[PDB]
Amino acid sequence: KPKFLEYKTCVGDLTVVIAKALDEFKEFCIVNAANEHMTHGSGVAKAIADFCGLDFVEYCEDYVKKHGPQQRLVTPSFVKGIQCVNNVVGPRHGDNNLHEKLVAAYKNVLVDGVVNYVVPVLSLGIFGVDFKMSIDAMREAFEGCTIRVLLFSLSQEHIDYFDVTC
Repeated sequence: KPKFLEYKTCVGDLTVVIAKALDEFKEFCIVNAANEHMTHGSGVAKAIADFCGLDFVEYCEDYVKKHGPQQRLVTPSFVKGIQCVNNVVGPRHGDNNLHEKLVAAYKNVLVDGVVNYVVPVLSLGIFGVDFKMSIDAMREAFEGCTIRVLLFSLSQEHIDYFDVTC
């Protein structure tokens, strides 16, 4: 574990992010910005499902079959060095108290025993959410945690905002 919370950033395709995490963390959890049926049909979820492959997709599929929709689901990754995938569902369309719900979503990123995380900016498609709200909520959620977090995005704007709020 690190002595204090440590952040890294990466602006790039998931392949770049994962190469960086493999090199710099060695082992880590990847966070997926999931939906409650864990179907991975667009956005970063599609990228993660593409990267991790059919055993990952089928694990998610089978779990939701047995247990119904989920708001958080930690699965095998089927990729060397990726300790697990933590599939986190943020707030819903029409939800109130978005900052609160975003904070909860980022707190749901933590996985027992895991120290290193690769984390996307959650919930940008949700009515009422913007990346500044989301990154602020992330910082609130992780404050005091002795973990390493690689924040990633395709958008430099996002990481710039992270950088200025350090």
